[PDB]
Amino acid sequence: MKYMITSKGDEKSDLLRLNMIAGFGEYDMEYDDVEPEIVISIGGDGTFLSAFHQYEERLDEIAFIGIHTGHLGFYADWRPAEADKLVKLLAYQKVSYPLLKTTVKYGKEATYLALNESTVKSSGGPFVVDVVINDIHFERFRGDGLCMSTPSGTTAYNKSLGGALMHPSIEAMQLTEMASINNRVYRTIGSPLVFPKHHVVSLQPVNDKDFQISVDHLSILHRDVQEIRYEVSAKKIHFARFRSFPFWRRVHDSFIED
Amino acid sequence: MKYMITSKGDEKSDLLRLNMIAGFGEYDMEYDDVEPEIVISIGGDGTFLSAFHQYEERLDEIAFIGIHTGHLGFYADWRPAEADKLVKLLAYQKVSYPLLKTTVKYGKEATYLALNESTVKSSGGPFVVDVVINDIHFERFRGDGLCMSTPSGTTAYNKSLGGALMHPSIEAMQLTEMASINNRVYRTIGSPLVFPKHHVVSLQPVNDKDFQISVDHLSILHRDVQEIRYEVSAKKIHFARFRSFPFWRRVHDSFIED
Amino acid sequence: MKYMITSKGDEKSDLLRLNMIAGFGEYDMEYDDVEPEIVISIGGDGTFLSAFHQYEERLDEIAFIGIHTGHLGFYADWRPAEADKLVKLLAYQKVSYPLLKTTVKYGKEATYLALNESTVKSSGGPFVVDVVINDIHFERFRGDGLCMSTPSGTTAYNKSLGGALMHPSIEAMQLTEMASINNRVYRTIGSPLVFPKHHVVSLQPVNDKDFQISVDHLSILHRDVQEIRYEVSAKKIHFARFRSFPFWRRVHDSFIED
Amino acid sequence: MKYMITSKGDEKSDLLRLNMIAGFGEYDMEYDDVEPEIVISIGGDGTFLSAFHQYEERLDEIAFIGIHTGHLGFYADWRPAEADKLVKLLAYQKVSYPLLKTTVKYGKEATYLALNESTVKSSGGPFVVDVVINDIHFERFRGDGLCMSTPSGTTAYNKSLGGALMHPSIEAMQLTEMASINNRVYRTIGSPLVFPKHHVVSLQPVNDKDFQISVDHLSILHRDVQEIRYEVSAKKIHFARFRSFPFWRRVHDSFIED
Ligand SMILES: C#CCOC[C@H]1O[C@@H](n2cnc3c(N)ncnc32)[C@H](O)[C@@H]1O
Ligand SMILES: C#CCOC[C@H]1O[C@@H](n2cnc3c(N)ncnc32)[C@H](O)[C@@H]1O
Ligand SMILES: C#CCOC[C@H]1O[C@@H](n2cnc3c(N)ncnc32)[C@H](O)[C@@H]1O
Ligand SMILES: C#CCOC[C@H]1O[C@@H](n2cnc3c(N)ncnc32)[C@H](O)[C@@H]1O
Ligand SMILES: C#CCOC[C@H]1O[C@@H](n2cnc3c(N)ncnc32)[C@H](O)[C@@H]1O
Ligand SMILES: C#CCOC[C@H]1O[C@@H](n2cnc3c(N)ncnc32)[C@H](O)[C@@H]1O
Ligand SMILES: C#CCOC[C@H]1O[C@@H](n2cnc3c(N)ncnc32)[C@H](O)[C@@H]1O
Ligand SMILES: C#CCOC[C@H]1O[C@@H](n2cnc3c(N)ncnc32)[C@H](O)[C@@H]1O
Repeated sequence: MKYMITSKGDEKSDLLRLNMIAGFGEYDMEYDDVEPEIVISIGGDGTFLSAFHQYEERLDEIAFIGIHTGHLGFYADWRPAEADKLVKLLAYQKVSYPLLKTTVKYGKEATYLALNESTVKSSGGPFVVDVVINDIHFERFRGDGLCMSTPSGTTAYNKSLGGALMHPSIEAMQLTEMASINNRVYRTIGSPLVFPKHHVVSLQPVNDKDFQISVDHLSILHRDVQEIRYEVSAKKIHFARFRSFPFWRRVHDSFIED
Repeated sequence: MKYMITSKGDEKSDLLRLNMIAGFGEYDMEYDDVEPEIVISIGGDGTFLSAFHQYEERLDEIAFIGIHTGHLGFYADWRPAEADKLVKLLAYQKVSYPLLKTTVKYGKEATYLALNESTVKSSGGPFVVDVVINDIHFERFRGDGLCMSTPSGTTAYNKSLGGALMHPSIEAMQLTEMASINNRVYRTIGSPLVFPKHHVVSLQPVNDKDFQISVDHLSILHRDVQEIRYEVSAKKIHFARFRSFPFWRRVHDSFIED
Repeated sequence: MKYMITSKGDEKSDLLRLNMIAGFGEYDMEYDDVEPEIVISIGGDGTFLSAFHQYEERLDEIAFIGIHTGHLGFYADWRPAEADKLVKLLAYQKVSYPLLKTTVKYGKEATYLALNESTVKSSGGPFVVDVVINDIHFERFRGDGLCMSTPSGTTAYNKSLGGALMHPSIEAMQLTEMASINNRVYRTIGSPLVFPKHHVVSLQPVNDKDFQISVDHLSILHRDVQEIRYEVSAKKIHFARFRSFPFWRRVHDSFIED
Repeated sequence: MKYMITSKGDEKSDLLRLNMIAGFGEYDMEYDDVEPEIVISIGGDGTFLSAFHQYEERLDEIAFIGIHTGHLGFYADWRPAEADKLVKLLAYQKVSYPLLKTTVKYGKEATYLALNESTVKSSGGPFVVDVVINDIHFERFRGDGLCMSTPSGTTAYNKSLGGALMHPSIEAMQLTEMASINNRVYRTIGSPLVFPKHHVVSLQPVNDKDFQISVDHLSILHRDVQEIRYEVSAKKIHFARFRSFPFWRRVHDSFIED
């Protein structure tokens, strides 16, 4: 089976990568980083996020596995000490999580896939956008910005913004406010909003049309924007699971105690 | 078709009820408040909640309609001025929202259905419970209490507790904290948690076993509790809709401006 | 010097109390629990709160010291192992913290002093009060209740309600909301409010006049209430300090890590 | 008496300015925008903030007045229709509000005065700083940034970040978090913190030393920062008041209803 390994690039992770490669060498396994069917990420969640984006064009052909040699490592299912057990075991059931499609339109159009979230802020200056849900104008948002999160993303930036944590079996996206202004004149919903598949949330500029748009902690300035459009993707990320590690246990281990 | 009308019981609502009855009298419609197939509620959300509980044993045989003569009236789809249009029109498509099943166990067992939410607080004294998700211990909660909300309930008590607003097509329940203690010694997740169908959240007492349990703003003291169990119900509430009034528009009208 | 010791009443605390008494026996110190000048509390913050209320009529004659044999123990300045050092040292500078005066009026009048906070909730049923600041109507509050905190109280219930932590050298009181309803019809400030000395906050009933009123975790049902009035007290609690233990370090130790 | 008028620069504000000048022409009043003793700002809060910074070197010689022709206008005490009454009346008691001193140090040093707040964010990349209160390390902050607010600033950016509203007679500054990360590994206080005069809060970089620093909505990139230091200023802003318009009424009018 074709596979590749990414590494955080520190000494621990590179050696672990070389060892697993040596170990895969004792089985019918081909190292191919062009068309892998298995992608192993060794490092933190940042490393895992990079792996996902490195291969976001072949998501339906790939199953991902994360090994943690980072700090928090929330998409990690394995400690390094378990690495040889993993090479053997891999020589399994697939689990799918929902993703977020962002469409950015100008005056052509670009689309992006997120595993955690997509956010919008201004290119400096006040941020003001009209929020339109399924063609119906919902609110005019004034403030720092907005965050649209996938279910697995809900434990990340979304969480820090007061969003709910959402089991990844729920096909949804969640919109949270960053520092909205609310007074006599200006009004937002305040609460996070959870949208199902097939709902489209569109942000439309009011004055300024330059925005800093992020997808999974890669941030780009987009100029001359006419619309930013959010929807649950039809595409999913697939994980190879070799044992039960339930989402809520993963949440417990990362936030309550481990 | 068999139908009945509940009323908030003020002058406006009683007269409106009598008028619709007179109007139904001109069609093939039988007033039956034992086995209605249509239940019309005239009043606020409190009136609607009472109607739902009056008939919670025949939910699959009934389609509800709310007319607002109350204050906020969030489950209302009609203004009173539109009442004659409604009797005629009713002489339609059905829409279903998810419900919450609460199981309370002692040392037998009682179950309750909620349209908005179920909450737990102590019978006076400190509230401390162990929160167990799918048999796995998740956290020990210290504080004022906990709230488990349906999707349509998310705009109610849940909202005031910092919960996310959740489109009612999502089959889920949402758990929010009321004033949790968080220090060096005590730790909760903080964030709201959204659970899918088939997940079971169980609250288990630590010391005290007396709790004040609410279902939709009816509150009862339960003694000698061993467990409180939450799960998305298999049962649904059915609304008769005669026109499009999308959930997010309903949210916009109630919170942003109407 | 006249002194007394209260104890949490577990074995650890009673023995520690007996030992300090024996130790004070070797100095010019008289045990007097009617007119102590020093009040030593051995236990948690609950024990300390009880000590304060036991002697709230002689606050200007007393200096308090807390020893922690409890759990969190936030008003504690000493670990038990340091107890003999304390008896000797005590054989010192005084530090004063602000207090909250609550006035409850009927149809006579009762006043209460709080070290942590005073809260108001309804006697069951919806809670609705008009909030009047310095005779000017500020808001109509709908929700679970309200909390008025002293500076030292800000790390307690206030904190769980989203209040700010306030250095106790600031002569102020802080009002926080418990689960306020906010929609098209109903509106509260949302934010905590910090009031200086000489500002009076008055809660006035709208319909129901029965309230559950708490002062430092002692809760009483008050009937036929016309007004609840809050103001920074002219009275202060005095601590004996034998070493520097700054408030922010105390906050750090209790919430960040110790 | 020497005076000057700033204007938002729209037609309404310029004409109003010219009219007041004409009106001052009928009294013993000299227009001097180098050494005014009275500074009238005609526009919104942005206009008022600019006026304050235009003259921040002569704050003890000046009394400010705001006229609102803007949108919200929170530092405004007058509607335009009242302008002639103001010129006459001005032909009064002074009110002082506290200010925030920010010190930025490199490897020399710059100081800034704020009327609303000072914030710190990173120059792109993760923001991580050590927060040191009075030389004692309090927390390591990971997240979007931090906001230090004056009392009058508490109704502004601070409010949107969950800060408490603070009566401006309280000599204090308030620190609020922007989107802090909190998990198994990383921990912040969460709550806003209110500091008295003479307390020093120092932010110290961990890795990156480039920060975007704002003072009252003027934002500058500072490079090679060793420390950012916050303290209640010894300087105050003075308002000329011609009538009672209490802070809490000002809050009520701006947030609850006017
Ligand atoms: C800014 C910054 C870095 O902080 C990001 C933190 O969130 C973590 N993280 C990334 N993705 C997720 C995620 N999906 N859930 C929870 N935590 C996450 C990441 O490991 C790191 O601890
Ligand atoms: C680095 C790293 C891990 O991935 C970056 C993740 O950091 C998360 N993040 C970024 N900024 C913040 C933030 N301020 N608080 C919490 N999480 C954050 C966000 O989810 C992003 O995908
Ligand atoms: C306590 C109390 C009364 O306040 C309840 C408020 O919430 C409203 N309410 C009830 N159910 C819902 C609901 N499901 N969504 C939004 N608002 C709701 C009710 O109409 C009233 O305005
Ligand atoms: C009366 C009425 C309408 O229904 C009562 C609803 O009030 C809501 N509720 C009760 N207490 C609060 C509260 N404190 N804040 C907001 N909503 C509340 C809750 O959802 C309950 O079902
Ligand atoms: C309900 C309940 C018991 O929880 C109260 C918690 O708050 C603690 N506590 C009491 N007073 C304060 C206080 N003033 N500051 C911080 N924590 C406090 C008390 O020790 C306990 O940990
Ligand atoms: C027991 C004990 C210590 O003192 C009780 C303190 O508990 C605090 N408290 C009560 N309920 C809560 C609560 N739900 N969350 C946090 N603190 C709370 C409150 O400050 C009260 O004075
Ligand atoms: C970003 C941006 C513009 O929004 C700033 C909003 O806050 C208002 N504002 C400025 N200063 C204050 C202030 N000190 N208090 C309340 N509101 C304020 C300003 O008028 C405007 O409505
Ligand atoms: C423009 C203008 C009025 O002054 C700018 C003020 O906007 C406030 N501000 C900036 N960003 C936000 C924001 N996101 N939310 C609320 N207030 C904000 C902040 O207090 C700043 O001083």
